[PDB]
Order: sequence, then C-alpha cells, then structure tokens
Amino acid sequence: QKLVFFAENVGSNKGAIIGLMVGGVV
Amino acid sequence: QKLVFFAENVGSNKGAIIGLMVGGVV
Amino acid sequence: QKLVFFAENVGSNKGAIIGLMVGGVV
Amino acid sequence: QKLVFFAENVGSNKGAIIGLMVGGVV
Amino acid sequence: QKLVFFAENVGSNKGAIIGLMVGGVV
Amino acid sequence: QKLVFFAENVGSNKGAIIGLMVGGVV
Amino acid sequence: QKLVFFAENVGSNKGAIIGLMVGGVV
Amino acid sequence: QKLVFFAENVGSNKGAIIGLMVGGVV
Repeated sequence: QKLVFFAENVGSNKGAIIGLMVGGVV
Repeated sequence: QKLVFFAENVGSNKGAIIGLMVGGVV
Repeated sequence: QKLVFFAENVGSNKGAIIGLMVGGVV
Repeated sequence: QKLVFFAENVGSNKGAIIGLMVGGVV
Repeated sequence: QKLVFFAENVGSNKGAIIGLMVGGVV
Repeated sequence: QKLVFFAENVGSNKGAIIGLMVGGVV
Repeated sequence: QKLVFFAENVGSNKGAIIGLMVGGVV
Repeated sequence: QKLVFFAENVGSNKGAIIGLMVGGVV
C-alpha cells in the first residue's frame, strides 16, 4: 500500500528517463 | 541532475503512476 | 492520498519534464 | 533552477495530478 | 484538499511552464 | 522571476486547479 | 476557505502569466 | 549514477509494474 522511489545522478550521462505505476489489475 | 519523489497512502491507493524524462526533444 | 515531489539542479539543463498523478485504475 | 511543490489531502479525493516542464531557449 | 507550488529562477528564463490540478477526473 | 501560490479548503469543494507559465506575454 | 497567490516579474522583458481557480465541477 | 526504487503489492503482484532506463538515446 506504500511505494517510494528516488534517483540521483553524479555524472554527465546521456538521455535519462524513468517511470513507475502501481495498481491491482486481474 | 538531482530529483526525488515519494508517495504515501493511508487508506488504499486506486491507481498511482509517475514518470519523468530529461533532455526532452527540441 | 498523499504525494510529494521535488527537483534539484546541480550543473546545467536544457529540456526536462516531470509529471505525477495519483488515483487511477483499480 | 530551483522549484518545489507539495500537496496535502485531509480525507479522500477523486484524482490529483501535477506536471511541470522547464525550458531554456524559444 | 490542500496543494502548494513554488518556483525560483536565477535570473533570465523562457520556455518554462508548470501546471497542477487537484480532484481532476479519472 | 519568483512566484508562489497556496490554497486551503475547509472541506466543501468541487475541484481546484492552478497553472502558471513564464516567458511569453501578459 | 483561504487562498493566496503572489508573483513578480523583472528578469528581462516581461512575458509571464499565472491563473488559479478554486472549486471546479463535480 | 545512483538510483533506487521500491514498491509494495496489495497482495497479488500482477497489477503493479515499474520500468526505468538511463543513458538511453542521445
């Protein structure tokens, strides 16, 4: 019932993308 | 280059989703 | 029910976008 | 290049959503 | 149903836009 | 260009929404 | 039942706009 | 580069999904 996410960059990387989705499909 | 996000649900989460992208298009 | 997000830059940007939404499909 | 936002709900809700996008030249 | 948003700029800015809505629609 | 806004509901509410954009026209 | 908003423009020529409304539609 | 994400299932593990990609296309 609880979710958490964090992103940290320490370098000049290229394109970066992140996505997350929670639910309960049956 | 530093971003963080967190969610919190007490009762019940129906459907939560999050997405992020850097650089985009131009 | 409760959601929070924060961004922090540490260098240089150009094109970035972020979006989040709570409550979706069960 | 510094922005922050937070939302707080007392009881319940239908569906909250937030989105942000930074630019540079246009 | 409380929401707050704040942004800060170093100096010049253009092409940056942000929007948020609470209790939207599913 | 610094701007900040906050809202507070006592309870009875339909749907609050806020949007802002920098760089363009007034 | 309380809402407040404030903005300031000075960075280079003007070109910023913001709007907020409480109580949309059920 | 340092990023971490965690989520909890309501008791099914078949409706929740998450994906992330760094240093994608230039």
